[PDB]
Amino acid sequence: HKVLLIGKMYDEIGEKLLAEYTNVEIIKEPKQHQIHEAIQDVSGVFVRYPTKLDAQAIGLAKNLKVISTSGFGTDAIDIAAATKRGIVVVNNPGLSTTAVTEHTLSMILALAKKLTFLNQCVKAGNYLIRNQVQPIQLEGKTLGIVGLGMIGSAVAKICSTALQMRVLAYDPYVPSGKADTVRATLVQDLDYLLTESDFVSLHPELTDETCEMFDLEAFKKMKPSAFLINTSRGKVVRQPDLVTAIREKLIAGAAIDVFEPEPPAINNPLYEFDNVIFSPHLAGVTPEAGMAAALSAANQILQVLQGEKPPYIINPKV
Amino acid sequence: HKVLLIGKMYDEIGEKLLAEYTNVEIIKEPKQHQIHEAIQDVSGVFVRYPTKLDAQAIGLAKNLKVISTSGFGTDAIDIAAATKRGIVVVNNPGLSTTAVTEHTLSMILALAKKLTFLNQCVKAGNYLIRNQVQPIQLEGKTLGIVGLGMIGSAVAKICSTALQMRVLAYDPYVPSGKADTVRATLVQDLDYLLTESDFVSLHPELTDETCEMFDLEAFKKMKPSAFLINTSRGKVVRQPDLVTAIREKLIAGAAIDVFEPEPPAINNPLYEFDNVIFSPHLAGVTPEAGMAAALSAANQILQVLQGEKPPYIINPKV
Ligand SMILES: NC(=O)c1ccc[n+]([C@@H]2O[C@H](COP(=O)([O-])OP(=O)(O)OC[C@H]3O[C@@H](n4cnc5c(N)ncnc54)[C@H](O)[C@@H]3O)[C@@H](O)[C@H]2O)c1
Ligand SMILES: NC(=O)c1ccc[n+]([C@@H]2O[C@H](COP(=O)([O-])OP(=O)(O)OC[C@H]3O[C@@H](n4cnc5c(N)ncnc54)[C@H](O)[C@@H]3O)[C@@H](O)[C@H]2O)c1
Repeated sequence: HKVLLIGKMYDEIGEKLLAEYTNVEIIKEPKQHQIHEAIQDVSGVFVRYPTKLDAQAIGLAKNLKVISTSGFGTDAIDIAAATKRGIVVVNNPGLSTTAVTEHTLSMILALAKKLTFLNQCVKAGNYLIRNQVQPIQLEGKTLGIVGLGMIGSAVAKICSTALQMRVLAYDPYVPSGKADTVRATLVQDLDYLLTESDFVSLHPELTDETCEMFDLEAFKKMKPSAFLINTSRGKVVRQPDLVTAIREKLIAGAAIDVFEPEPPAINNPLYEFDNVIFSPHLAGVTPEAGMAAALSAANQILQVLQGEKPPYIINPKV
Repeated sequence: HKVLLIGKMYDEIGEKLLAEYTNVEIIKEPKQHQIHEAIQDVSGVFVRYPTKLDAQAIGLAKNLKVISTSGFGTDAIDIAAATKRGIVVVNNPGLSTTAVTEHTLSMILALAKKLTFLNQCVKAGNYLIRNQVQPIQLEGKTLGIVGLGMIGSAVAKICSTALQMRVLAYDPYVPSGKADTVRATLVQDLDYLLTESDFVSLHPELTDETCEMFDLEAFKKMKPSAFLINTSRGKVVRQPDLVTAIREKLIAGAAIDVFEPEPPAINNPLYEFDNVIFSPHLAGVTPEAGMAAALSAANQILQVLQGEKPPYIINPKV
């Protein structure tokens, strides 16, 4: 039994847990030829987001029986080619709730306190910028949350109680008591959340309903002084509409951690604007969260290699 | 009765409150000659931090009876020259507690989530930096707070309960129950706080005891992975020792909002380091906080012009 690690895990504990039971090779940022040679006899595959497992590589893997992503996203795996051969594709979701909550708070406060802008002014000797701009006090301001899931609830709870913000939440599949629990108000009309909020943070599941649900019409309804925070999925925002919204000052700025596509091109049009700050899809990649997903990825590989049904099968039809 | 506004107030409501009762002139970023001409017959003076009121300008003001700073700092007023002439110098402290608390949280999270560093990597097309660095999960980490005053307590309360951090506090003039109230542990040995903390935030009163109390010896005791946050006063940190500490990687980085001296020179040696982020003394200058200090400054000017003792006299001997 051999296992191939396409990319390091977010923590080396999952790799030692696999080395104790199988023969493991690790390849960091490989070319396609390195994948083709190292996957022939391999029995389990781990894929580090967002590198891609294609139908050719899956076709060359003769003994392959289980594939594990590093986290929730499977948009880089050819699941169809893997189902045809009956290969188990496994996920690792929901191990980074606390990491993304902290990251959303960091970016909300960064936009409000004008962190990156004020930093360059002082480094460039423009201390006198404190006569033209001012930071935003969060207390009393309205935070609008799309998606009152695990992460959206946690962000709502902190901003309402610790930051004394007014929290509105939009989620068609949630009882209003869930909003009441975290001291938020559930709002059905998304226009109301858009027109009321000084800060809009996205935490919904990526579905056909939420795919590109934040487009130019939504940005137009938002306050020109409002900010957008996106730590969910890149496909929730129609990227060109976010460019127009920023360029035409339809919103005051944004902070995004997820992209479409991933990885983003080096010439992304959003990089130009200073009121838009980025992080390379790391809101859920803290050491504590990376250690959980790495262990979870190691278990599910071993469980399939031993004929046990792992908890997060993407294609249960095999 | 005329009043001179050396610099705009942090909000124009205090200026209208003075315009209703006196003749007001406002000068923005003046030369010394503009001050000399506009202060001769003036009866009240407002000074916007950190511009300086010198003994010459005070000497030329014949009808001057009250001086008000914009906030707490009076290190830019020649209080001695004003006391000689019996002029009331007035302060405006403690109106920005919530503003600085939010600002400290923003900077703590910014250092932990590596905000500014990860932002330039993505803008420079280095999305793959997520393979070399990782953000820090605050949960379980130790926050060390120097000065359990109004702001230090508020920061401690949020980081302990909302962020699930371990909070240690150093303050010789505070009962341990005050730390227990905000779910922190009061620590007498400052070495213990230095050696234990992953994040050190400064909120003490600037005294002879706290003047330059954070020097090279203190940085050496700190963890090389720890971060420094300074929203108190610039004189609490011995600036050259912070340069050596950063350059020699004695600490992982810093986030400072206050300087010594203020304003800082355009060629400050700290501007060079990327793990050091700045804001131009704005932690207490939110609109809500700026509106309070502006009203407070307007009242104390009018109260002296009407023979009423204002609450924040710097030189009560007049
Ligand atoms: N940036 C990262 O590294 C990272 C890490 C983990 C998760 N995420 C993403 O964060 C997002 C939120 O995470 P989660 O664990 O809390 O998801 P979740 O499953 O706990 O809940 C998401 C919520 O979305 C809601 N929702 C569904 N459709 C909606 C719609 N049309 N409008 C409004 N709300 C809708 C659902 O009711 C659900 O409550 C997910 O998209 C997840 O992929 C990102
Ligand atoms: N950046 C800004 O714009 C801004 C705005 C307001 C206040 N501040 C500064 O923030 C700092 C804290 O504000 P505050 O209102 O909470 O002050 P505070 O008066 O409420 O309390 C400060 C604490 O310092 C403690 N202290 C005194 N000596 C100490 C020592 N040797 N060691 C440890 N602790 C000691 C005191 O016991 C007191 O509890 C002050 O220096 C203030 O000037 C900055």
